[PDB]
Amino acid sequence: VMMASMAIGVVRQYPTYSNGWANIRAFAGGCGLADDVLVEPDSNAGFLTPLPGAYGPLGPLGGEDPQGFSPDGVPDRIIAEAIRLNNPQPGTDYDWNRPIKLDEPGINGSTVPLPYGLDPKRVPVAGTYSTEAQQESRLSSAWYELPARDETERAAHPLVVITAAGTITGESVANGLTTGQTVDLEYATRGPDGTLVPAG
Repeated sequence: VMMASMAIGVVRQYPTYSNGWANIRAFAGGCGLADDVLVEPDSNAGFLTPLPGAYGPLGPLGGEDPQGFSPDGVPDRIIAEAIRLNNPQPGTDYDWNRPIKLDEPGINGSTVPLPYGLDPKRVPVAGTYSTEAQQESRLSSAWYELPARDETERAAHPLVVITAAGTITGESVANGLTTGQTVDLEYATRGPDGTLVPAG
């Protein structure tokens, strides 16, 4: 049971990091998790550019009909990848003790502290948190573009990331399919005469 429990992980996790693949790679001069863990040096690089215009109420992520999505709807001092408590804790971050609403609304009239070092003067956050008027909300962005087809960047960019908070559904490994609110993204293609069709 033990042998087949540790011999199935090496097969299910191949490639990527496994306890028996790192040791084999160690003969070739490879690290452990320091190789199979990608890090983002500048966390505000990318941020695909929308093509169209006529977007007044919110940024180009509010789309044409943002109903219920306000630039300043975010609860009290939420932080990155942690639960902010009232009393302190041993190894907290700097985000545990910061002003609730930073001044100088950046690009979207928002005064919300952004995580990961995303400068608010370039990142248009738009959430749904109302203390009094709980109306039903939905959002649709302005067809953010996507890079080229040469696949030389598609091999090195194996992700499209959206920084989000709230109670997202997602799907993890330690918990499985978690339920919540739909936040997914839909892609498109240029099938008809210069027109994107939403499918997928």
